[PDB]
Amino acid sequence: QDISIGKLSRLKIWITDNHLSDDQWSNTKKFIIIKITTEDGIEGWGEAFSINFREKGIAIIIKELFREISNIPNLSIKSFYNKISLLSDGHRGLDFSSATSAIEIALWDISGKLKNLPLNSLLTKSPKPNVPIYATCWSDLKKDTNDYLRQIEKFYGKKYGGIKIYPMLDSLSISIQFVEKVREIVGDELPLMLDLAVPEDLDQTKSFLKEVSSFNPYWIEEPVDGENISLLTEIKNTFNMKVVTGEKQSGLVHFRELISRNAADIFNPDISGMGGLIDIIEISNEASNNGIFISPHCWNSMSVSASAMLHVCSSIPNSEKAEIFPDYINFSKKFCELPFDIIDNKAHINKSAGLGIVIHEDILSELSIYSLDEK
Amino acid sequence: NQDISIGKLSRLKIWITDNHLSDDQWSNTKKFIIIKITTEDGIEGWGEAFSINFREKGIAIIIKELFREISNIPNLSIKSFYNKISLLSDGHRGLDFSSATSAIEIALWDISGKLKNLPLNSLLTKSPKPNVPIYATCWSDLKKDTNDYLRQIEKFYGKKYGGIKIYPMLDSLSISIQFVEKVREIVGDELPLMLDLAVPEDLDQTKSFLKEVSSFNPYWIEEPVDGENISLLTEIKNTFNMKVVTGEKQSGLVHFRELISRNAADIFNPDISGMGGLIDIIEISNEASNNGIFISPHCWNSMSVSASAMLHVCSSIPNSEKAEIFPDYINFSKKFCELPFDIIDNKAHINKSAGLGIVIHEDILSELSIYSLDEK
Ligand SMILES: [Mg+2]
Ligand SMILES: [Mg+2]
Ligand SMILES: [Mg+2]
Repeated sequence: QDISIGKLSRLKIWITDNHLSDDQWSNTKKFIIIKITTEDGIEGWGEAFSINFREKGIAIIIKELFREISNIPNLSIKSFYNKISLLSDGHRGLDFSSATSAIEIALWDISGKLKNLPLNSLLTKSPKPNVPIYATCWSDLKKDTNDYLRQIEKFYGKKYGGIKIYPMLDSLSISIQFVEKVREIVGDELPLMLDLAVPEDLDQTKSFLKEVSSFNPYWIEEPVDGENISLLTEIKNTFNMKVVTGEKQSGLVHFRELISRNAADIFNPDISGMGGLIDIIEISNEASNNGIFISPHCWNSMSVSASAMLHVCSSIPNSEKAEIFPDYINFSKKFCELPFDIIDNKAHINKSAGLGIVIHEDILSELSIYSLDEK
Repeated sequence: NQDISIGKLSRLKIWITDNHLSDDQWSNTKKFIIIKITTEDGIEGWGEAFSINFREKGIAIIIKELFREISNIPNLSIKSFYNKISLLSDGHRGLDFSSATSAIEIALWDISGKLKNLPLNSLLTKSPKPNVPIYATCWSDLKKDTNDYLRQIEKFYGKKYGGIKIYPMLDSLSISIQFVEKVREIVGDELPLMLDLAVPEDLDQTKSFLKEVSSFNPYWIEEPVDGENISLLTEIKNTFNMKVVTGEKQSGLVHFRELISRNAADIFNPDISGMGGLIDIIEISNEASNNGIFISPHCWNSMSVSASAMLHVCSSIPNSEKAEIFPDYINFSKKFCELPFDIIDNKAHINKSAGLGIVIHEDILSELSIYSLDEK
């Protein structure tokens, strides 16, 4: 992190268009992927957590930050981090944190290349070679319950380390019947994660959690808004179930308040959304000292973001299962020779330098709706 | 009144002002982000986003994208706008986005005021206060000694504002205290003197300062700790017998509801152009009121569109505290805006024009701008 990178010379940004999967399950979100090249010709890849209607705004922020840091002759990951601290002056938000994550991730990739080390080897002496994963089952398109059940059975056959579903439906009985039907497929052994996605009615959430405990969910994600610290503590303390929060927030101070208030058991900040890897690792360590696990959120491409997450999870003692969107794999494969492979419940990651990213830029450009290249 | 039908939107203009020297060369003005939306029926509304260094163009691009999405909604209103924002954001917030939606919502309020031929405060409550108590913030980004601040504080004193806010955390505890002491000597014992600690890195310095400063009777203590560290805010509020202010760097209803739940502050100061919009500022003002908490909107923005929205909001709530002005931004803002209020001693007097009462000379605003966007 104190590795001298030198001066930055070039920035390219792609924003991919939405793409319908071959099986028609879902459309990909627009991804924001960046490549930074140093004066010495070293390339690093980054990815920003993309947010609907804000992708171009995030990309513009990245370009403005790049301009500001690009003539710093002794840039390092740490000095970038410190410059951002100064510039930001305590004004925080997800869009800004996504922009800084993309740049910082690229600097980590470059630093790996400079040391001839995979990112996980930069982070710890003895990283884990295989990373437990789980699969998220979600679509942007309207589905009926049987549509989901069919997709879930497909996931079950792949032998992922777990499956995450979104069970908050039109009514309590329908929601719990969905959970029961999923259990009919996966059995009682498989980690089954439940993403409640911040239900608007707290009483509906309380009834659901009262009714679902018999199905032994592996975790309960976002039962209330992440800034509702008091209700997270209450929920966590009322039900015996592991509470996950963090995907929609960023910055150390928020997560330190979650720790102080015993508000969650697992944090899931987005790998490309927290602000960068320095803060992901720092909160991972603090969490580990307080019995909290880290399961980075990764609603991003299965290329750059996914590699960053796998490296981080392989480097920390308190990782939980890492998030995969199987329906995003084939699209990511179009332009990226992926630096990992999935065998049953684990991803085996690159031992090559940095993030191990090999992207066919011509294809990435073909798939993009917006771009930037800037010396 | 949030149901007032606005219709389809036809045009967006955005200006981002360059930095300029403020009045009497006291500071550089920050870059401002001011927007004008024109509806299909030809009604013009003005908004302003809370601008953030290196993010100004990013914020403008977000406003532009939001505008495109909402411009074809035939039966658009403040309410349907608010609901649409809630749907598309899906709990992803942050200051930049909240600044973008503030600017658009504020413009829709201006439009709504114009459609009813009523000033905004009259849309907000039946019987608004015509006058709004204010206080002046003394802050500069230019290099000065304590002496330069003192002469500026004499100037402000002369102006008979409702209060003066200073930033007293200097090189050391005793230099910080000396500064507060000298200020109190200039302004006398009666004047509200507010202290903005600006989130000191070292909690021990903060505690030592607050222990020594209490004898100077500060009116309030602003941001003694990070606004997201609710645990520490409560600890500070519980330790000292001084009013605690927080909120300027946060947005969204949920965080402020948590602060209320936790009795974590005495006054909230979300920025008028940063909270997300007026609906949310008013909603939190009402909840705060029920809990004995006052609202003093933060306004580090132009003294044109943002200041007018702030004054209209403050005039319409029963639990307003003194409203923030940057005196050095007043004549700068006067370059392009015939301001819709007059500061008379300790109170800003709102005019009776429809909506926010904005009269802006766009060619002057353009001349002062580093960036601009014009969208159909
Ligand atoms: Mg989730
Ligand atoms: Mg604990
Ligand atoms: Mg302040």
